[PDB]
Amino acid sequence: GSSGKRPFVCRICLSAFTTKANCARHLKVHTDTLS
Ligand SMILES: [Zn+2]
Repeated sequence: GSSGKRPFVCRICLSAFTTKANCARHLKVHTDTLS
């Protein structure tokens, strides 16, 4: 596979995302602005 699976929980918080790509864009919140 590659992605598209549930154990993609955020490294900083604990938000789980379907794809790594979602987690990547999410990451910015933990310094830029929380959203
Ligand atoms: Zn997070």
